[PDB]
Amino acid sequence: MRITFNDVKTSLGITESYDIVNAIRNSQGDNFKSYVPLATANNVAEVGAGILINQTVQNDFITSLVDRIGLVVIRQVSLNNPLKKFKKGQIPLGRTIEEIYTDITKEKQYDAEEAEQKVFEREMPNVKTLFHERNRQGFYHQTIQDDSLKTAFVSWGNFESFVSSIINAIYNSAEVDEYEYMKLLVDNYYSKGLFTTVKIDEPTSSTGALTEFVKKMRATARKLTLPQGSRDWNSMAVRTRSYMEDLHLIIDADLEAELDVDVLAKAFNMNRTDFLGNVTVIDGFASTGLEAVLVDKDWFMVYDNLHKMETVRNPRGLYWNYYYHVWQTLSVSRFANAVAFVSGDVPAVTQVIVSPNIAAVKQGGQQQFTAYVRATNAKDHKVVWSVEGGSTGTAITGDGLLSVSGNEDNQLTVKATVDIGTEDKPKLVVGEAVVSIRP
Amino acid sequence: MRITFNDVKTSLGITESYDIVNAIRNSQGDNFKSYVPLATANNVAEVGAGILINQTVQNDFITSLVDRIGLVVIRQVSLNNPLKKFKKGQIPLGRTIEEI
Amino acid sequence: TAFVSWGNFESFVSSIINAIYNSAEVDEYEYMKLLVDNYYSKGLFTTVKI
Amino acid sequence: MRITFNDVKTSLGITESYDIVNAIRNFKSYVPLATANNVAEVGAGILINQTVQNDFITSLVDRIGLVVIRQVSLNNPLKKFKKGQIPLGRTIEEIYTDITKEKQYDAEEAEQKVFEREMPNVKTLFHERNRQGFYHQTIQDDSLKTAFVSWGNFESFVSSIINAIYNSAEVDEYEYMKLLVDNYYSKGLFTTVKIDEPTSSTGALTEFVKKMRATARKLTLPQGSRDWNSMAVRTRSYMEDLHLIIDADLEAELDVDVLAKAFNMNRTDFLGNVTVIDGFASTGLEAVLVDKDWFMVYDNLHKMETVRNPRGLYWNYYYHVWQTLSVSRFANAVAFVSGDVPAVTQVIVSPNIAAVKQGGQQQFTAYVRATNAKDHKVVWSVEGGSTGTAITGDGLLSVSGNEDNQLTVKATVDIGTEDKPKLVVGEAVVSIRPN
Amino acid sequence: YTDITKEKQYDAEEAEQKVFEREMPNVKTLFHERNRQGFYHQTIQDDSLK
Repeated sequence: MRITFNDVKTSLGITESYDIVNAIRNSQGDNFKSYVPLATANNVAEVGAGILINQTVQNDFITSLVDRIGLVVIRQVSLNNPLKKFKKGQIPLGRTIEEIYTDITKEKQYDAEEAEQKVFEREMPNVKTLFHERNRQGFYHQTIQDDSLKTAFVSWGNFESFVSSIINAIYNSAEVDEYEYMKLLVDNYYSKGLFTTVKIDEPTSSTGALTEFVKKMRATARKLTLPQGSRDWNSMAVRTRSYMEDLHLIIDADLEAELDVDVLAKAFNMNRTDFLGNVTVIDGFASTGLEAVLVDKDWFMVYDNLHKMETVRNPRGLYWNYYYHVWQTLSVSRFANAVAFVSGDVPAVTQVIVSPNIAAVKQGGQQQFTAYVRATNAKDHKVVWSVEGGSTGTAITGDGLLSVSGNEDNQLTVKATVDIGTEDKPKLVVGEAVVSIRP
Repeated sequence: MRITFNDVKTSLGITESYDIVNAIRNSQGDNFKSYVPLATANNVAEVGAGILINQTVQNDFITSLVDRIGLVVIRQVSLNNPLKKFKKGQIPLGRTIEEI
Repeated sequence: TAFVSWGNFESFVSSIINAIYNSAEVDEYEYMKLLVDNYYSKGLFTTVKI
Repeated sequence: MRITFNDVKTSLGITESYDIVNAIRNFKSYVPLATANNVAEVGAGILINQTVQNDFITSLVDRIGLVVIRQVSLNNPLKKFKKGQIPLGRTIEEIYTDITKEKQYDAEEAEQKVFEREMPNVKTLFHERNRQGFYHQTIQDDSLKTAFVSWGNFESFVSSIINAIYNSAEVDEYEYMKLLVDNYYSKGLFTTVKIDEPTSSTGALTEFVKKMRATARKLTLPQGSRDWNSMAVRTRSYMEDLHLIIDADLEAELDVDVLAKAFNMNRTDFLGNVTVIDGFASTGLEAVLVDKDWFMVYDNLHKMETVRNPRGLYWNYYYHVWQTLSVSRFANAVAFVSGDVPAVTQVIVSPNIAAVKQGGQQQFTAYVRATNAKDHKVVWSVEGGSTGTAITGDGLLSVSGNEDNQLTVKATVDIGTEDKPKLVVGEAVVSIRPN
Repeated sequence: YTDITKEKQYDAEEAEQKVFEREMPNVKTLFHERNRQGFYHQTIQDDSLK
């Protein structure tokens, strides 16, 4: 803090377009003739945008005196994140979160004669497990020199207001960072190819395309909220069900404005041609083809583990250091429905899911695996099964039944692949599942 | 009898589209510029989707179950059928119904 | 021994029971749909062309 | 060394959990006072905010660590050499009265002198050695948040934060004792006995045991020996007060018995009088046999002080221990070396410091610590510098008048040859006063 | 497990430069485990209960 700034013009970062002063002066029947009768239109023109640096100016009457500052104003701002309503509870102690899902079973036929030797036969349930771990640890650092900051203020109220604004800046930064972190999750999920993809033409090309997108969204929501459920909209391929009141559609402002200008302001019975679930508007996604994302309330699995503030004082320098530490867990659940609604170029098959992903079997035994292909078209894609564990005597039938030999003891990997490319241009989509064996 | 899972990566249930980490890395004023101020984004993107299984201290009978469980959530769903209004009552005794 | 609380164990057992009941519901829905499909397959419906 | 909750529970007048910290302390209206099975509530109350967290952790570590470590470091096996705080006005000076015979009863001789004094108390100065250091350790916030899950986690945390410091300190005590013994031997105030590599063969072992037994029985003579100790003082000591510091390999080679039979103890009371170290690392020293009161230690202070890093989310607690170690000059101490030590170890002048007038005389006697059975001659010199002040061959020095410089009586014994790059010199200081 | 080390000499001149320093890692390791589970079982007759 040293006041040495001499000969600074009030034109630092300004690149004028047409020099309003000359435009007004050389006006003969132009649009600027309105400003001709103004007595002082040059000082206003040259000062009305504000000046970044001020200099001491003497008084008009007595040049010994200096003009002084009459008013000082301090601006305040408060920023929030509209996704905060998606946050889950709090986990003070712990690092990981465990998620368990149980699936439906199969029906057998009643046979009393065969029931007299299979009373104690057992049939294990179908259970799937998912894990999440804490993945964000950060802090914000600020310093305040209260004693050295007293020469710039005349009123204790203004001094306190400035200090309060400095403190609030940390919270604003934390809110912005939290919003960015939460919005990165959808882009990461789309980049991993775990969304269920619905192909649309374009939300902006034509009103017909926009209304086709609306129709597709309504059909998808109706299919999602069915009492019997469906294993077609979750990455784990489990028979699950969703409720209409828990469905959230995230779109952007351009799409919202185009929709309510084109299809809502010109349609009678507007309730039959609009969105169904809860509607959220953000500032667009980072993905190329993403237009609108339809998710379940339980899709978000974000938790906060630490939120604390610590202050230290320097006696030699007379200043306070403030540290704001934030620790969080950011992840999403694969047991909930999630639709992407892509409008660009989409491959024929997005992923292949093998229903048993981890399984432990004995030295000699058979295990059945099922595969689901997420195709974006109505075409049927065949699935090729293989196992590569490096052991001789184990083999997988084309139906996905793997029989393991007891001669060797090592981990096995099971692959179900499809070919979505053309001849001489093999494009492969592979779904992997690992098998352990007990000796 | 001992069972364990090793030499397994958390990408078997992943079909990479555009490698969001690399996209963030090679960004020049694009739509991905909003994530630059984030100090720790790679760690978040690593386990953004969720890990099916990891390599830590784990139990034996059930799959994985890291020792530091911290919090366990179990979710239940109820499935119903929409045609149940068309069902009639019960026949405790007898086999055949005659309609005249 | 898998869980450290009785609530988790009872929730797991209740989840298994709920899975059984959901399987029964799905099966009866599929059977009632199979009734209609079989009736159509036997040609006993009155057909209208669209 | 394997400290668990039992040691702290018996050191403090408590049973299981306690609310001493929050009772002493605002702090009270943050944490519940219940000592019941509830641990989540007290954990939340402690961790509600950083001020309460810091206050609780600081009070806990400081007070509890100081009290527990002070009460558990005084029960170590080497506690009989451990005294309390240093006494006020110790004057760092040793005074001892030499034993002598009894004067025969005689009225005729007594009537001439009744105000006569008896003897100077051969004062000397303590041999001191100061020690001061710190250990310090760090504790994270993670393994304080994850310590209120159950009441046993809290006690495990306390044991963990005490055990490291206690182990390091008790390990370092032995090293300091070994260094003090090495320094004393290097100064050479020990009286030496020559042995021949007791681990070289089996006959050397029994010869060494016999030498130890003979030396101990000579030390514990009821009448007095005067042959031992850093100066001829003619003291005696009990057999139950002798302590043996022996090398680890020699101790392993020797058996538990017969070594105890050399004394009057029987194993159970003998293992408390033997200290084992991993090598003396001083020439050919094997085992040192000293009196109980030969070595003492006074604890100047013990302190615990903590600081917190808000940028790193952790604490550092430093434990400072300062104490002084003293060895007496009037106690019995035998070196028991095996090497090529000289025939004569040290020559000691009995009168030591003296104060004489300008026309007086003084008698000095010299004691030579010889490791062999031969005899050696001692020569006397006056040093100083004056006229008429001289010492005869028998140690009688007469001072002539009109003298002011302080003189030093010097006794020299030589065990050399035609070339003599070796002299054993003992010095006495005589101060002259004007009559 | 925490290791045992010799103390640092007391010196304010060197102490004034580092007061927030840690000491050492605590050489953590994982336990060597082996679990067992079995049964013995026996029978009892009604005769040697009567």
